[PDB]
Amino acid sequence: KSDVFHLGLTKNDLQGATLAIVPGDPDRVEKIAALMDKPVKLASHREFTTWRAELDGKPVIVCSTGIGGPSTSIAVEELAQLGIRTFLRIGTTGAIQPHINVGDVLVTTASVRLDGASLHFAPLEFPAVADFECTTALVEAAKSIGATTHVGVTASSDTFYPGQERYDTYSGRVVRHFKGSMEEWQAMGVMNYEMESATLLTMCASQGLRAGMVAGVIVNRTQQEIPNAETMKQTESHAVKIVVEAARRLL
Amino acid sequence: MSKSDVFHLGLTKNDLQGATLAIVPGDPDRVEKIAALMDKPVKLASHREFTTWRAELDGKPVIVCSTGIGGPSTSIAVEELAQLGIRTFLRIGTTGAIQPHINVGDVLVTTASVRLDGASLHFAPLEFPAVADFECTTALVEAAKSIGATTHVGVTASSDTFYPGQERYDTYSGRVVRHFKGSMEEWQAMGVMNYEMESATLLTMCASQGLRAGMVAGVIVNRTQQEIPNAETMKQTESHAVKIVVEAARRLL
Amino acid sequence: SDVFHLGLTKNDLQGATLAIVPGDPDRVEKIAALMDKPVKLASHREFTTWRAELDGKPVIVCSTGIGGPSTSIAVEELAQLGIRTFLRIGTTGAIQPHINVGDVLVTTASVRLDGASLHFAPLEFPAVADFECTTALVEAAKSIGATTHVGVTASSDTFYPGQERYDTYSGRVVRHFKGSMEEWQAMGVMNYEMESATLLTMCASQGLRAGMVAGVIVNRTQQEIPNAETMKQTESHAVKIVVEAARRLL
Amino acid sequence: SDVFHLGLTKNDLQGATLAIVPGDPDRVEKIAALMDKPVKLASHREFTTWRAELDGKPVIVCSTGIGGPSTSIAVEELAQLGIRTFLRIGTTGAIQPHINVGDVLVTTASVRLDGASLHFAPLEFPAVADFECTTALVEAAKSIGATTHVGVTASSDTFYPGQERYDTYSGRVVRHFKGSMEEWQAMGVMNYEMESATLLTMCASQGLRAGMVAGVIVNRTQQEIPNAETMKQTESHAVKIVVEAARRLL
Amino acid sequence: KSDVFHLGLTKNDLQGATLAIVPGDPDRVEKIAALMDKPVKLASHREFTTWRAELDGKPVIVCSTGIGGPSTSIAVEELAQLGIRTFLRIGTTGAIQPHINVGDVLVTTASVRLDGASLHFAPLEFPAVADFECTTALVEAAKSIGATTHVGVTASSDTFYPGQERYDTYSGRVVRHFKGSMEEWQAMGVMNYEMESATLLTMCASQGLRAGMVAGVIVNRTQQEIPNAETMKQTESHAVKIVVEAARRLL
Amino acid sequence: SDVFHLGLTKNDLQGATLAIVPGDPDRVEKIAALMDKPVKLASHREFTTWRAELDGKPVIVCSTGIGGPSTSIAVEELAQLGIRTFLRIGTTGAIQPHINVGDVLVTTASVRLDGASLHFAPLEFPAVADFECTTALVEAAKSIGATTHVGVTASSDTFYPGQERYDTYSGRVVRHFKGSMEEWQAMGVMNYEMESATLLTMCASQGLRAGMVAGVIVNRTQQEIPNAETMKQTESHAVKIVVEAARRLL
Ligand SMILES: O=c1[nH]c(=O)n(COCCO)cc1[Se]c1ccccc1
Ligand SMILES: O=c1[nH]c(=O)n(COCCO)cc1[Se]c1ccccc1
Ligand SMILES: O=c1[nH]c(=O)n(COCCO)cc1[Se]c1ccccc1
Ligand SMILES: O=c1[nH]c(=O)n(COCCO)cc1[Se]c1ccccc1
Ligand SMILES: O=c1[nH]c(=O)n(COCCO)cc1[Se]c1ccccc1
Ligand SMILES: O=c1[nH]c(=O)n(COCCO)cc1[Se]c1ccccc1
Ligand SMILES: [K+]
Ligand SMILES: [K+]
Ligand SMILES: [K+]
Repeated sequence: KSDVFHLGLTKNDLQGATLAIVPGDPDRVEKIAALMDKPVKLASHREFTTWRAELDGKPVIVCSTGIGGPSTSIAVEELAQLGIRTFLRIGTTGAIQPHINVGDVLVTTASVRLDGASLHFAPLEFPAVADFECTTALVEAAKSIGATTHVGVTASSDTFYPGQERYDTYSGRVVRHFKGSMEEWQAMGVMNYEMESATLLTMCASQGLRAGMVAGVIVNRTQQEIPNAETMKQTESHAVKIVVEAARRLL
Repeated sequence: MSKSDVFHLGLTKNDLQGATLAIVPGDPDRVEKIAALMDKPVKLASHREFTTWRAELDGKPVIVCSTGIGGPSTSIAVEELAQLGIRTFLRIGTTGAIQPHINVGDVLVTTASVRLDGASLHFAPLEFPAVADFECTTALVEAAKSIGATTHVGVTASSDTFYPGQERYDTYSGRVVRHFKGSMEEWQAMGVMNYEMESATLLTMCASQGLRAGMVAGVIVNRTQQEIPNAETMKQTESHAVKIVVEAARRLL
Repeated sequence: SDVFHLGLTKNDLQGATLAIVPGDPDRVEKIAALMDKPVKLASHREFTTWRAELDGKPVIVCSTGIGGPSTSIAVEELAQLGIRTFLRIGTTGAIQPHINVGDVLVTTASVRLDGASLHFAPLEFPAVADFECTTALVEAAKSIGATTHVGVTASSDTFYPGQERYDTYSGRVVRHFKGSMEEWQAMGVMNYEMESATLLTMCASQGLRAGMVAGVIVNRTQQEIPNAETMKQTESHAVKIVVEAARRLL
Repeated sequence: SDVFHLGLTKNDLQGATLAIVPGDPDRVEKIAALMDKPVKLASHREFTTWRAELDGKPVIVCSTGIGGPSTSIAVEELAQLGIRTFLRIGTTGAIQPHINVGDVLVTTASVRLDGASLHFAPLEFPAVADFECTTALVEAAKSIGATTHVGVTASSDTFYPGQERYDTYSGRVVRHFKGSMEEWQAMGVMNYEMESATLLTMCASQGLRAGMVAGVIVNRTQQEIPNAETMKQTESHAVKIVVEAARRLL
Repeated sequence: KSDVFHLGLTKNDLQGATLAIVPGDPDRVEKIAALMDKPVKLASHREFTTWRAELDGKPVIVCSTGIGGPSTSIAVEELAQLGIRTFLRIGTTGAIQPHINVGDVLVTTASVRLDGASLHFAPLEFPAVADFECTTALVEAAKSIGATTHVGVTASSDTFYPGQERYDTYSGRVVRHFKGSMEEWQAMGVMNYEMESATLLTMCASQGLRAGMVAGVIVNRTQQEIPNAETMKQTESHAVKIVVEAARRLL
Repeated sequence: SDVFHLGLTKNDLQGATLAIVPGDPDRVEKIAALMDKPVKLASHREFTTWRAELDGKPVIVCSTGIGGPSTSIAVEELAQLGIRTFLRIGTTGAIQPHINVGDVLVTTASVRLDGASLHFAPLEFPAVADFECTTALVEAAKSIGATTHVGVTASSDTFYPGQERYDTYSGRVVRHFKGSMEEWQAMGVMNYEMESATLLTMCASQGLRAGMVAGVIVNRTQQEIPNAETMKQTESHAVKIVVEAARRLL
């Protein structure tokens, strides 16, 4: 009942699909699938929940990666084994630039590699760059729904707290390497923090797979720390609409 | 009073009822299994890869919370549990052994980990040892002897990937980056017992923040003998390891 | 002069914000001549500067010389003078078997095998091209009808060992670069050149727009010696693409 | 002589598998005098070796000297002669306020601020002590009755800048080690010494058992100059522990 | 027409020359060659201008490298292919020590490797050290003409601005790695900044080629930043005389 | 005692600014006997110090022990006492086929395969010897008539794996040092030793003058086990050079 080690899927479950939308959150999988025609649940194992749906009369996979590069690396690899060639990540994000507001959508051209898993596919000098066609389709899709969009570099961290220079922690300390890091990234024009893009973009770009990255701004780190409960859902829906519309252009 | 005191786990400090020890499996589906071994098991929360149950061990509240696969999610789980008052962490996992003398069904207690991860660096520079707490290690080894098991104590390679970082070539690309080509043979020669995916992060982040951490895993595959685990030995080995981690939790209360 | 090396003042640029930046100083006149009202401005060391006009708007052409260090000087001083958009036109050796001599390559991002990029951002920062610039080049290549490949470029501080050439005085390559071409090939890296890592890193980390295009004059998997006819044809072919892309970014 | 430096043969050991390894060559005679039948074997360079008997079994005491390089020579050459267990006895400077002068510290693993450890295993490999050896040292400390702390040790390749001492000739510390003592302090690192990182890495990566114990003769958060009496008392206190631990490991 | 890819020279052009003076400025080539016997233009391609001359009856090459290790590495390699075994660099420099004045001559024993190209010949732990016979000849030549000489370590940077900790720039920022780096080098006894020596000295010392390095101080970083034009040419003339005199001793 | 380890006062030195620093503590008497008025000062741990007179001027001889760590302690504490010039005399294993046993090697700079040098300057800083010291050593070698080679030395933090010795307990060499000897050989590195990188880095970055001279007792390309008598005469040859060089520097 499975051709892969973790996902619990066969090549036949995919029905010829070559594109997958890959959110971090397993609870978001159904929401993205519901936007497309005839969505069905295929599998749920660990943090990997998979749905299949129809878009413009063509099968599309939605599969969760979980938080971080390691589980992303498993999901992407096993989906690649199953036949997926195009990967579109839909994420949540904390912006670090003052001109970016909550509700804005960010398209990532390339990522700052603050992760470990990217190194298991390519040395640090290799750019965690997004596929040009995927990035184009995400930019086009953002205009299609009519959102406020920023395009640029993302800092992709193996941690939510110290690697994003959060001090509201148990220890209250940040290791020397990351002390003052946010200010450095800010000055370099880095838009935001998330936790999967570096791994995803590196492993795909170094293995002949197409990858795109899009995220909804939940919090801006220069104005607030605790997100709003209602705005969180609206921003998520906005970006989910874009990732589906982008997939339409890449079929 | 409350609904959630942390960003991800969906738990309040009040939910924990004074608990200071947590058992941290990778698989969210393993949480109920561990909690079923103790008294009064109750489901607290399920969000993302983080499933949390509360149980009673010798009259003392204990938490079971899944980390998910890998350092990044593990770092969120551990930090947010520490915010809620957890001081002791015991990881129970699955693992592939790389030494010929270690058989499937054996139990491995980790003294310290080879840091093939990225998250550990976010707490301490690479030179800092990813070392388990001595009292936690003692308890796990003592628990393994108590219920009876084939035990090996030593070093674990903790990788940020399942595939290339553990030198698996049966993949889509069929290639392994230069840095990891020939790496398994090197760890083997250095006496490293096994591969898993969370210990380097867990052990580094706890040892560098005044928290106690222990690491135990049941070997379900030996890399010199096979690649695919048996879907029965898997269940028995997990049951074996789950019994050991609860018994080690008893000694640390 | 307003700057240390270029021998240019702010007035010389006449409000220009876009520069085409070849490596070869002899290419500067060739690029300028394709545009309206081409005028020489200055020549000091490897930095030759011309000013021209594209659709009524002033544009700068300025040579960087070979390598990140002189590129970093040229880009920094042009930025000081008001340039915000940088389009590099270069020559390259392809390392993929499917890429032909005469093909044009558009760089999305570069493998940083250089030193100068590190003086602007740590290695983990991507040497990524600006999205608008890359789009302009891809559209400009599609307009003239060239065979175009889009992807990653290996940018080396060295022509020989860093590109794993063994036809050298020593005949040796340092451990770090031994087998490196094979690695890049497997990773889908299209080609080797010598300036893009520095240019892309320094621009992306300072709020400057940069694009990178190159004509293939050699494929490393078939032959090493470039033909003394295709070289001029490929250069002029890629020069037309960069000028047309500049038209879209004004 | 079967070895390059120590000046010992396989027969000189008489089947010994355990060795106590102090840094100070003047401490070898002190440790061996506490065991039955002490015999001087060889003294070459900084390596002094004494043979003793513990519970009717031959035990070796051999000085490593200060630092990883000679520790690597000593351990390797003793291993060639049949030694499978290494117990290090040293002095240390504590960096935690709750640890006092006179206290005994058992090292679980070490921060690798050394070079020699890299010659055996890459930095990511933990400089971790053998679990059985650590157990014995902790149990031996409880046996004699002493205030014991168990945890991490910073093992520096230098006495001054690597341990962030500013009372030096230059009065400066290199950028890399600036503010490093506070970093280790916040990370719960107990102390500074100069041999454990090399010893623990080279043993754990070669199937050899290694244990590490030290007496606190200075506390870095209060006073720099140690007392010329309490030093000897602490040294003699720690020696009793390492001999008692050696009994449990034979 | 050419035996090499860039320089535009054949072996015959060199006429058996084994020594080359290598300035950074292509315009310095004729000026250096004019101080010797029978000066002749050989080639000019890109930043590489080559002249041939005679010194005590022996053919000597003068060839420009351009700014930085990359073009230096090309020139030196191709000169080596054509038969050059001894390389003497004469350049300009900015001193970072208060006791070194404008107009002073500096002879480099070894260089701090703040470049990329040196790594393409030897790992960072390999010393960017000058040849003993070349260093001796330069020190002896400087004392022979009567100049204020300083011998020691040079910081060799792939960048003129941030890597030499200049803040008078478009961004006005310096990356963390190089923040406070000048003060570190100053305290370590480093004399000066230039842009080619690390590459030249590393590539020669690891390939069995002799290399020496000499430079004229035109700016002191602890004092003024704007150099005098008349003083610049005079300082260049002083250093050019020393390097030709040093070449005499090495033939 | 004004120092922590050496057990020496500023008055014990009698205003000496130069010190010859061997690795072996038994060689300290040998060098001191070559000069006028040999007097023993102190012997603690691996550090033995002897005072002598050269040309009517006081000169110190102090053992560093094997490796960077104790070398850094010795050199720092001697600098505190007033020593500004450090001349190292050691033994070495040559890795070039043209260098024979009995030859003398003067080190211009060292490959930094140590850890202690990093505690004074980052890896990019060259472990370079002082020009005057190097000049004095070369001139002294020609004065007494010895077969001399001048160049780069590999300075390792270990005797075995870092010098790619496979005749060990494990018989393995870590990936980093696998094939490393061949690399150094192609790069023209003359030899292996264990102190120069630390000595040359810590001195060149602190304003202290340092020189390095060594006697070839083995060549790695031919055989491993050296002759006994040849080892003694090579030591005496090198010691004669370092004393003659010290005469020029005072
Ligand atoms: O600041 C952030 N950093 C991130 O890495 N991120 C991506 O999702 C990571 C797991 O929530 C999302 C945000 Se936004 C946020 C702020 C506070 C609480 C939850 C999410
Ligand atoms: O080889 C391993 N490496 C690991 O890192 N590991 C830990 O669990 C990671 C998620 O399955 C578990 C094993 Se065992 C095994 C082999 C093949 C398929 C599943 C599990
Ligand atoms: O293989 C190459 N690598 C490059 O870095 N490159 C860019 O121009 C660098 C200066 O010629 C150009 C080529 Se193509 C070539 C092959 C042989 C001779 C000259 C150019
Ligand atoms: O602070 C220390 N750091 C160490 O590395 N250490 C171990 O012994 C190394 C040789 O003295 C011992 C001490 Se304690 C001490 C303080 C002052 C003088 C000698 C020892
Ligand atoms: O500070 C310096 N750093 C250098 O690397 N340098 C060498 O020439 C590099 C190209 O100008 C020369 C100087 Se001096 C100087 C100061 C200001 C403007 C031009 C030259
Ligand atoms: O190969 C060598 N490597 C070295 O680092 N070296 C310097 O002395 C180190 C301590 O003996 C000396 C030699 Se030569 C020698 C060969 C065999 C046994 C002793 C010395
Ligand atoms: K995860
Ligand atoms: K020593
Ligand atoms: K150049």
